[PDB]
Amino acid sequence: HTMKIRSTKFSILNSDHPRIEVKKVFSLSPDVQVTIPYRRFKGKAKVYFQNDQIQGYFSCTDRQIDEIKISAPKNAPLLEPLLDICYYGSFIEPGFEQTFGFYPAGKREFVDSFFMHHSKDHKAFLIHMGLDKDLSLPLSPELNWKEPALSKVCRVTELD
Repeated sequence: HTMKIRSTKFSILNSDHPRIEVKKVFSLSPDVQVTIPYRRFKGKAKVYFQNDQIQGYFSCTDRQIDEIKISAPKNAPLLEPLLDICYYGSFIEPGFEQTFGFYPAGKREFVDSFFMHHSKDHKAFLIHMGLDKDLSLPLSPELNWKEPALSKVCRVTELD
């Protein structure tokens, strides 16, 4: 049932369809290509996640996150599990349909690149969700839980 990405555990609570594999082909030249498959959702899904003392669920439609609900310690840095969620759904680029600015050799490399790149700069997550003027929302743009800021990550709230 359960899957793991790095230290984050995932359990699908419900979903329209089983997860699908996309076999993405990158062309290096007319007669040389690299195929790097990735998994994603077709239609709707609601998925539980857990990483040590952080947990919650997200809802998505295809490759768009619709909401995330979280329980975590005050001031917890949520970058790591949030990138694990992003990987699990193929929610942000680069790393799925887009390369990191050079041709990838295969999946192992492409996964390592994803976590290096987006850990150094996670702006793709902020762009995916959007930023909100509603300062009552819990997630700061640096992805720290309940940190004050002049904007907050859209559609990320505390668990009921």
